[PDB]
Amino acid sequence: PKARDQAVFPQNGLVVSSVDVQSVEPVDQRTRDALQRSVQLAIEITTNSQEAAAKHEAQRLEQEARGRLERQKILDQSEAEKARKELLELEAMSMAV
Amino acid sequence: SQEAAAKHEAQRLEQEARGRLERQKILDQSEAEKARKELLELEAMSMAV
Amino acid sequence: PKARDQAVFPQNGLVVSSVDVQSVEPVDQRTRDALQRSVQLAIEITTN
Repeated sequence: PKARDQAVFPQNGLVVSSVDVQSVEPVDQRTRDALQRSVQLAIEITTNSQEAAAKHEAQRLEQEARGRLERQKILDQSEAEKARKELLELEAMSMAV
Repeated sequence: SQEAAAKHEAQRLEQEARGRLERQKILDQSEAEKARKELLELEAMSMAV
Repeated sequence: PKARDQAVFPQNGLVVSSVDVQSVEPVDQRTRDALQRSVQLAIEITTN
């Protein structure tokens, strides 16, 4: 015998019931306002997604972790310079020959 | 969560613990430099030959 | 027996129901305004 906000159901050997409470003038409007605002943020992130960023920034954050190392990437260069150095002395070694 | 962050920040906190070591990551580099040094003296050793 | 914002459907052995709430003077206009604004940003990114 459900009746508006009165959900009852006395089963053959079990009793089911449920009743809830909602809305209050000041908070009702504030609740609705909240709901409509979340849509805004959604559109906002959607716009940024339409532009580009996304994967690019993902890679940024990932690499910044490596950045905290001590500019990780510069290390990659130091060894590269080493390789360049190898060639320099080689140009001299071949010139020595 | 929709933007990104998440895993990225998780890794941050985890690594910061290692950071408190004394910039853990720099140590990883010092040894790497050692390896680079090994090559330098090798370029000199091979040049010595 | 649907009746405006009163969707009910007592199946042979199941009860279906649904009712919703929408619009409030200040926020209704603000909602509509939001909807029309998203189109602007769309045109903006389109121009670029």
